[PDB]
Amino acid sequence: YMTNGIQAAVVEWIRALDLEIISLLLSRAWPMALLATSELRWRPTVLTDTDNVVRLDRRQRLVRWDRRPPNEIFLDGFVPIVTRENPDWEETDLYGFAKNNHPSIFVSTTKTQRNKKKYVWTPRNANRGIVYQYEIYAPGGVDVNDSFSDASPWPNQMQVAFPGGIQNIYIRSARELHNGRIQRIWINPNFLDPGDLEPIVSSSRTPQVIWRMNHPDGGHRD
Ligand SMILES: NC(=O)c1ccc[n+]([C@@H]2O[C@H](COP(=O)([O-])OP(=O)(O)OC[C@H]3O[C@@H](n4cnc5c(N)ncnc54)[C@H](O)[C@@H]3O)[C@@H](O)[C@H]2O)c1
Repeated sequence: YMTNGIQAAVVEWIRALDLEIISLLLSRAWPMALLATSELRWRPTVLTDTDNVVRLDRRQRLVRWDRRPPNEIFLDGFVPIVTRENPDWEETDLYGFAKNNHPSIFVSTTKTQRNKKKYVWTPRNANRGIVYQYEIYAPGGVDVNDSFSDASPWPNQMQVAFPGGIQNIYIRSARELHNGRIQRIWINPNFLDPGDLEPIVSSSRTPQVIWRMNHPDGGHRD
């Protein structure tokens, strides 16, 4: 099948490499028992979504929970923790990323479960402090559950991994939560719109704000 692969990556050395080389780095540490049953499943250009409707990869609504504010995220995109050119095998492994998540080349996201009224996997401390729920509409990425199947360590997370990061042009919006209570919905003006996307999930009470570089209210964190 055809896949955009690492089109969303912000790290330059991952962006330059061939998909077979990046695929090797993700799968090289997999045990023989895992290799027998599992395959490295990149999200295809046309995929079956969580509500069993066939959509393009860029129309699958992904989400990333993060405590960093819009002034970081809409400026730089999502940069992974490990960006160096010669990482360890633990830092490039998809299975260890899925199982443990120690500092790695991947940026984790979760799929919108559209069969359950746009539910997403929520971390336990989402309602503590200042937290942002970033809305992502990106190409490529590695589907974790499709890859490992029954051997997927935490399938409730519904992970789509992005080795080398996610560019800021694929992030549409961000819901600013203060102790699990919505304050604002940030709008990314540099979002490359693929068309046919549903409206941003918002009440009449919640004020929507268009972001710019060094926004006055756009750098709130713990
Ligand atoms: N982020 C999500 O919404 C999401 C989605 C699905 C699964 N998970 C799982 O939940 C757990 C938590 O993941 P996570 O996303 O918080 O882990 P992470 O490695 O992305 O980051 C851990 C901490 O580092 C910060 N951080 C990340 N990249 C940074 C950078 N470049 N510079 C500075 N700080 C940076 C994050 O804000 C966070 O506080 C993992 O097991 C992950 O697999 C998370």
